[PDB]
Amino acid sequence: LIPEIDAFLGCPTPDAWIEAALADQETLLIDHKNCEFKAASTALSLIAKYNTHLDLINMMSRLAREELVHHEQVLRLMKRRGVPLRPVSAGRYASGLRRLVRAHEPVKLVDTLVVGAFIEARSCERFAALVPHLDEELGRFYHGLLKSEARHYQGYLKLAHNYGDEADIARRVELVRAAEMELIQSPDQELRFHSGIPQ
Amino acid sequence: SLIPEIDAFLGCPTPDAWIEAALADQETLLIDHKNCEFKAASTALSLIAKYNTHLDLINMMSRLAREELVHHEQVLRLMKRRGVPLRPVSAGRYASGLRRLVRAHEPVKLVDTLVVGAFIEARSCERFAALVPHLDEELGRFYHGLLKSEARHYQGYLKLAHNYGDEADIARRVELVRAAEMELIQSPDQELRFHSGIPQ
Ligand SMILES: [Ca+2]
Ligand SMILES: [Cl-]
Ligand SMILES: [Cl-]
Ligand SMILES: [Fe+3]
Ligand SMILES: [Fe+3]
Ligand SMILES: [Fe+3]
Ligand SMILES: [Fe+3]
Repeated sequence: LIPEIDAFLGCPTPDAWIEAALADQETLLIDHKNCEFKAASTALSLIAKYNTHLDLINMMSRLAREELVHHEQVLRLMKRRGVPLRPVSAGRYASGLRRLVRAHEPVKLVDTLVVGAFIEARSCERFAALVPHLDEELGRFYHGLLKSEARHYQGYLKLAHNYGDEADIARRVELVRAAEMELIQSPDQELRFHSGIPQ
Repeated sequence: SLIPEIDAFLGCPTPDAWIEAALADQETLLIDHKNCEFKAASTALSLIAKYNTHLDLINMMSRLAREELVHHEQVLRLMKRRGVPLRPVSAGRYASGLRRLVRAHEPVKLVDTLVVGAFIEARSCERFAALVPHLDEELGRFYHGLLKSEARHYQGYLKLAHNYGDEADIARRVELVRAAEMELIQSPDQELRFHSGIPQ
C-alpha cells in the first residue's frame, strides 16, 4: 500500500542539519544539482545492468528524463542567483546505503530498488523540512520538487514488489531503514543534501 | 561555417552490403539501435560527470541526454507495437574503435572526444538516410525523424569542439578520426550492428 513518508523513514531531518543548510545554501544548491544528475545516472546504470527488464527500463528511462529536467532547473536557479559551478564531491549517503545490497540476483535488484525508495523518501522529507525557512522562490521550487520525490519513492518501492516477494522486501526495508537513520543522525564532516549532522 | 555537410564530413557512404545485411535482420538492427540511443544518453551523462565545471557542455549534454532517452523510449514503443522482444545484444566495435583515437591529455582529450561524437552522429544520420528507401512506411517515418535530430547533434558536437578547441587542431583531429571511421565502416565485420562494418 506504500507507507507515508514519515512512517517509512527512520528519523526526521535533524534541526542541526537545517541550520547548517540555511547557512550554506550555495553548497546545498550545488549538491542538490549533483544529486539530480546522480539520480539520472543511477537510473541509466540500472537500465544497462537489467537490459532486458522491460518494466524497469521504461520506468527508468522516463525517471532519468525527469531528473535531468530537475538538474537543468537547479542549474538555471544557480545562474539566476550567481552561484558558481564549484566542484562538490559526493557525500557518504548513497554509497553507504549501496553497501547493504545483497550480491546475488534477484534480491540484488530488489535491494537496489529499496535503496532508491529510501533516497527519494528522504529527499521528500528533507525538502519539506526546508521549505518554511527558505526565501519565497526557492521554497516554492522545493515544494514543487517535494511532490515528484513522493511519486519517485512510490515508484521504486512498487518496482521492488514487481520483482520480489513481500516477506523479502519487508526484511530489506527494515535493514536499510536502520542504516539510513544512522547516516542521517550521525555526525558528518560536511554539508550535503543527504549529509549527517555537522560537528 | 566549417560545419560541413554530413556527406562531406564523412569519409565514405554506407556500403550496399551493409544495407543488405541490415534489411535481412531488422530485429537485431532495432535492438542495437535502441541500445545506441541509450548509450548516447549515458555517454552525455559521462561527459557531464567528467567535465563537471564546463558549463556550456553540461547545459548541452543534459538536454541531449533527455532527447536521446526520448528516442530510446520511442524505439521501445515501436518494438512493442511490432512484437520485437528484448534480448542481449553486446556492443559492437565502432565507438570503442573511435575512442581509441582520443589523445590522452587535456584539453585535446575533450576536443577529440567531441569530434568522435560528431562522427558517430553524422554516421547515424547518413545511415538512417541510406536505410529509409528500403523500409516500411512506419519505420521509415520514424527513422527520418531521427535522421534530422542526428544532423542537429552532429552540429552540436562539432560546435562544442570548436568552443573548447583551436581550429587548426580540430581540423587534423577530424582528418585522423575520419580515416579510422571509414575503415571501421568499410572493413569486414563478424556481426550486424547499427554501426558495424560489412558483415560476413
Ligand atoms: Ca518515522
Ligand atoms: Cl542558520
Ligand atoms: Cl524530457
Ligand atoms: Fe529529482
Ligand atoms: Fe527524484
Ligand atoms: Fe538519437
Ligand atoms: Fe543523436
